[PDB]
Amino acid sequence: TSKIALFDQTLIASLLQPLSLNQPDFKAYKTKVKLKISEQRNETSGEKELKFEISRSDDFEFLFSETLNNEKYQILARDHDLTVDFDAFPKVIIQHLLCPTEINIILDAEKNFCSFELFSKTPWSKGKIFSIKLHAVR
Amino acid sequence: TSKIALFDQTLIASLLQPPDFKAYKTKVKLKISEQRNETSGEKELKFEISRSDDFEFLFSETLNNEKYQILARDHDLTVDFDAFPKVIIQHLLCKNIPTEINIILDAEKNFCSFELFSKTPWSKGKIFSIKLHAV
Repeated sequence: TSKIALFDQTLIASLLQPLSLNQPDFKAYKTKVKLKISEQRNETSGEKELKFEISRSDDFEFLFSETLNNEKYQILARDHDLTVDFDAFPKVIIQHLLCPTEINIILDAEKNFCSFELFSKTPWSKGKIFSIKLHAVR
Repeated sequence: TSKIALFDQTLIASLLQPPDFKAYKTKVKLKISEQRNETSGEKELKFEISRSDDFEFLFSETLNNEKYQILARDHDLTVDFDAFPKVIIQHLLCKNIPTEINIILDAEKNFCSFELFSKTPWSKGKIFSIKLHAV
């Protein structure tokens, strides 16, 4: 309705997850993941929201999302030293990184949440852009 | 004697100092060298900052592998101790005669933070910061 799709593509990501509840060591696989980025209006406040949704074509049980408003974004920008404002944020990652880039998806052992992480390698670092905690769509 | 110069250039830096900061663009000489610690024999990386006009402006820090590991941990560096100087010299300090250098002074000028940046479309792009001490 108010929802505007900004990005909807299948990406190659590394999916990481603990071996079990008691074994925190990760197992890692390269998997194809659908990433959807959209903007929408919060129904109670009318303010702009940025929604991130991750799914898989094979695994219907794999559904994670997070909606960011300007306040939530400021926390993210603060934690990852982002300079870009809330409105410019989606445009930059879409035009410069999502279109060398690495995506990591780290699952909870209970699969209640997953950390969506984006990287742009430098000659001296992994070049982490940001990580977003996405929650299971339940 | 054991000292080997890896870098010796005049760079443009922003000198910041305190309650709030005042900032000026200043020319600073940066010297990077490798040397042998006299007591241990281990390799050391030395960073020295000076100015031609201000003789009182003298700051240095010597990093060994252990000290470097702390720096790499604090700034998510992937490059090893031996490759570190080459990477910064060849990719970031080569273009300075989107690289920016900040030098942040102590109010008492006992120490200064030497910070290196490579701007990205989403961030300032801090590479690292080294606390240098007054010589």
